[PDB]
Amino acid sequence: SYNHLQGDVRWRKLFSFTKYFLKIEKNGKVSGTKKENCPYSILEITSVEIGVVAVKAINSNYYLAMNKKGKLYGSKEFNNDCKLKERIEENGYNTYASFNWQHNGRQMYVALNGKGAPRRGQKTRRKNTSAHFLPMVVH
Amino acid sequence: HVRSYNHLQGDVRWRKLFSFTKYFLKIEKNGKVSGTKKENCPYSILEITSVEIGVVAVKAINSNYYLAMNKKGKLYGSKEFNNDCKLKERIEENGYNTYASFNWQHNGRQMYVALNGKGAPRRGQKTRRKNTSAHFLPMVVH
Repeated sequence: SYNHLQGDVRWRKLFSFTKYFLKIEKNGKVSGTKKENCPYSILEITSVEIGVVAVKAINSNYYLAMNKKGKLYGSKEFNNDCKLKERIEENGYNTYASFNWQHNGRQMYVALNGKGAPRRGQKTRRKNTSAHFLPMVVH
Repeated sequence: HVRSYNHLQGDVRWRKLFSFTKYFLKIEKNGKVSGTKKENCPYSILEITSVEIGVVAVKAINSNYYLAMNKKGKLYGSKEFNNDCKLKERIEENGYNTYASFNWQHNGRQMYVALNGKGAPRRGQKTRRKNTSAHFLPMVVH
């Protein structure tokens, strides 16, 4: 049984240009999967202010978060790590930066590497293919 | 220092192709090429086969058709492999893919496989590298 913050809700899968769907498993670990069918990849994205979202994995009940040190992790409770900057890019895809945390005046991104692992935020750049996401409507 | 490699061309790849217009590419029972929003349509399962460096053939497995475009720029399904089935597979800066006719250009400019907003096959000649319609992500099928 899931909840959301006050805001504009939409239901999506997030598929990286590294060709993984983002999921958070029952253990709160954040990974990619090739599985088009995976229920831990169904996300509720709610906009709470302009360009600011909280992304929750419905079927595990975790928020996609990133911490000061720049690790992706799953958070049971909403907190400041769960605020993300959603930038609708260029042509056809989105990026998700830490709202709260920078590295050397550089944004830190949610990214899935080529073997489907989460990246350490310090190593990520907006131009990266790992940090690009084609949202796909769930229903 | 010993390259290690992961995306070298050769081995077949079982994929769907997902347009940025938000449809999966299929070829029906009857060789008609279209997009679906359905995540589980068996006509959207493709076999992508490297024929030469820079060139692929795309085959809808469950209808036994190749994806093709003729000289007149018409995107169609083809039961036998021929030169209209040769496609330049190309990866753009942003990281999505384009598929263009190997043989057929128009105004010197190249012609792309493309699905529009209502997921209809686009007219060869009316496509541009730029176009959201002409961008795909392949997704793995198990």
